[PDB]
Amino acid sequence: RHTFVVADATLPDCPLVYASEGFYAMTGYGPDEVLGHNCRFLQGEGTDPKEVQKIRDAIKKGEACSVRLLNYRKDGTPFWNLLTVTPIKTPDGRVSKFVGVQVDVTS
Ligand SMILES: *[C@@]12=NC3=[C]C([C])=C([C])[C]=C3N([C][C]([O])[C]([O])[C]([O])[C]OP([O])([O])=O)C1=NC(=O)[N]C2=O
Repeated sequence: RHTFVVADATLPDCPLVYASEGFYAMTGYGPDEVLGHNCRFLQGEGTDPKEVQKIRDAIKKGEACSVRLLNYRKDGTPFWNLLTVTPIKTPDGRVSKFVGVQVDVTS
């Protein structure tokens, strides 16, 4: 199982512009509270700041990244998210969108 989202790299904070049907179902949020916002709303006090830093750098460098984060649902309950980010580039070498595949690997 996996979910899928899209971020807009032309905007400075990479706001999500499209989320799959499982993303809203897995996390507990709805489009009205997801679109236009950075994905970071899923994090909490248990999220490893070293792992978050890896995604922050790969987004600035415009390269791919894969991390294991402790994300939280809308009801505060935790789940473990195997996140993979991939830069989508235009022909001129510039990054237009970031794409994310989230897998709930809490087992
Ligand atoms: C999040 N998924 C997700 C999907 C995409 C396509 C991108 C680009 C990022 C994420 N994040 C990370 C978040 O947007 C942000 O980049 C990081 O928090 C690091 O930057 P900051 O400014 O916060 O230091 C995802 N983060 C999650 O926790 N869960 C995901 O599903």
